[PDB]
Amino acid sequence: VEVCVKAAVGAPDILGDCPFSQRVLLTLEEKKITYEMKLVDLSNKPEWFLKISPEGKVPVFNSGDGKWIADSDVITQVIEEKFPTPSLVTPPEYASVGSKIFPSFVKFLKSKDASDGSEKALLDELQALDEHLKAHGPYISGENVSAADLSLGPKLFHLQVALEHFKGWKIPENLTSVHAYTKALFSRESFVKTKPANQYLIAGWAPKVNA
Repeated sequence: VEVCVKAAVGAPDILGDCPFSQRVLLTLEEKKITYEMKLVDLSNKPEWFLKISPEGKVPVFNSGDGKWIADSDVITQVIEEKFPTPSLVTPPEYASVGSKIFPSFVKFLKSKDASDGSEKALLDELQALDEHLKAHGPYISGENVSAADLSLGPKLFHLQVALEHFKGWKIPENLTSVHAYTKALFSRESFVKTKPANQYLIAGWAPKVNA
């Protein structure tokens, strides 16, 4: 088992901040699968990587056969089929939970005009996630962590770190179910082992925020 993930911006021999690559890693960590992690510097991609990912995209996964798979959605489904135990299956009904939070965070983060509706749109998506988590918590599905949490968790981590750093913005205390969820998700062994260091997540966003 092998996976190519994004290396840290300015530190090519260190794990980077790709939220989709972290979703793959969280899945491998929760399922206790032995895997080789291959770090890819996206600013200076090597030859071995360009051969297996010609579009130059990460994550890219290998199950055992030399067949490299792209798209973290296909990758996590491939892992679930080949390694069904322990279960990470999220019921299809809760698949879309918190999906609009990440692009709304990115839109608000990149915003330089406070008079636009980017702060409100993001608050609405977070209010809707708190509603789901109050009715179906602590996680997206039951009391147990599932696939959808490993997709959303990293996206929420970027939201937390980047919005605190660049705008001094935090998720309101009003959303208790969201806070309980991030506190539980981020403190999990798998998350502690695969999260980028604050420094590297900021170095990842900095040129995008300033552009």
